[PDB]
Amino acid sequence: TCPFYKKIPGTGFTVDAFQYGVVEGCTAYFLTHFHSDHYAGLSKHFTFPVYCSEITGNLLKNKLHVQEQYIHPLPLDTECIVNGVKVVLLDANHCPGAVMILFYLPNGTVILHTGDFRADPSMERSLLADQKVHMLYLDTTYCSPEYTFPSQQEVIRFAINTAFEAVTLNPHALVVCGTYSIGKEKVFLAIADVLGSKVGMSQEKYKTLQCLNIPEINSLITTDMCSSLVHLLPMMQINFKGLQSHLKKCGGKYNQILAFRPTGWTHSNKFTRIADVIPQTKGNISIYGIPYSEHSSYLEMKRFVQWLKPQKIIPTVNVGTWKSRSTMEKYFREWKLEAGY
Ligand code: NI
Repeated sequence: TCPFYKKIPGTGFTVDAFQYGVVEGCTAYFLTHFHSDHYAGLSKHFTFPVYCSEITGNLLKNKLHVQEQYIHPLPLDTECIVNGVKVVLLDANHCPGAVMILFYLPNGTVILHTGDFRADPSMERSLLADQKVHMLYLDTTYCSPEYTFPSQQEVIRFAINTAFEAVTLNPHALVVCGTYSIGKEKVFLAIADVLGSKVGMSQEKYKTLQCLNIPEINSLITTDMCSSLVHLLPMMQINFKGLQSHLKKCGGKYNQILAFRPTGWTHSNKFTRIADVIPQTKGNISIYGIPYSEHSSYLEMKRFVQWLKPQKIIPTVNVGTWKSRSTMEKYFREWKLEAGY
């Protein structure tokens, strides 16, 4: 049974609600992005209308084989009428194809559903600037002040400088980057660009990347591992055992691996500056954990919400415990008292 925070009142609509069977009253199923916790339940046998971005719709058709007649892609930043209700899709600054949804209810209520997002000041000049929002369905993944991390630009600068240093010292080092979903593609694309290489990967991952509308992608990626000195591997193989095994397969081309694990936040963030980050090393293998986030930090979240001044907030993440829910409600009331709405 579908929970309340996935239903849009006054409509036939749900958001990211594919794992509950046929939801009573639902005439259109929105999907904010192509991450498994959100698409859970979609397959080629789905027969209701799915509304989403063009990029999400490429992935539904090619990766999950959803039939074309049930895929309804909408352009961003454009007023669209769906089943008699005005909606707008906005870039969420999450993974490729990720959106926020603005719903203009027939009674005059305006609702914003952020999906998963990384709040940015640039959102304060989208179509959000123009009008008031009564209800906010908020990605609260890192809704606590201990959650700090650097800008994505600082993290990419660290990774580029680390990779270029290592490979210039040893032209025989291979760079490996972990992945387990879409998102965070800048990590491996920025490193391959500094090294003058294409990124090498499995056929399954190449196919996924080919759905993302990234400009000049055929110039940047390949399935020919032998021609590439930046390889992608599943995240589960980014450990000393899995990397050793991989280096065996490379036919004595390389004698060292430098590997990156983009994580979200980790508690080493509460002590260490990005500049000061060091790897774990075993012999000729080094592994860096880098804090590349596609979700708001606490401070970014707070800034966005204080600017928007919603009347009510409904969290969509960390909702399963009373301690989580009570923590989040306390921060929402602080933010409202400090800003005066
Ligand atoms: Ni996500």
